Amino acid sequence: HMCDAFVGTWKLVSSENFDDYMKEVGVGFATRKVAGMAKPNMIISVNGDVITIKSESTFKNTEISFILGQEFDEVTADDRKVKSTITLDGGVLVHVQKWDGKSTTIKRKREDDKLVVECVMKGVTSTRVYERA
Ligand SMILES: CC(C)n1c(S)nnc1COc1ccccc1Cl
Repeated sequence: HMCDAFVGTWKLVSSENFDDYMKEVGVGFATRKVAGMAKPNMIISVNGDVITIKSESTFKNTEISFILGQEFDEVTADDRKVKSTITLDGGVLVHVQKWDGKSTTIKRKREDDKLVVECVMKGVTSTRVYERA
């Protein structure tokens, strides 16, 4: 019942500073422009210890499945090959991605009826708000 309040189908309803986040991550111009248009569906489910997070959009479709605390390989939507570890910290899903000596952290939390995604790369934060689909 760990992540019960995350489970469901969510749709992006607002984004702030995502272009600057993508720049900081190293995403090139054309991907930033096309990716920035996308309004993804995020679909979160849990089966036993395994959490699955799917992102479906006109840009790319991605899927990760993982066990909390256990590192895995992830190919991001912008085609980075990263090593990811996701933990729960005080009710927040904390997702760290490591690649090429770099690191970014994505936090997912429930706030009111929203699922709020905070993406941080060094000094730059983007906030992406999702509501139930
Ligand atoms: C998990 C989080 C960062 N996210 C949310 S929220 N919506 N899409 C993404 C994946 O990241 C993307 C997507 C496209 C291009 C570049 C990146 Cl870095």
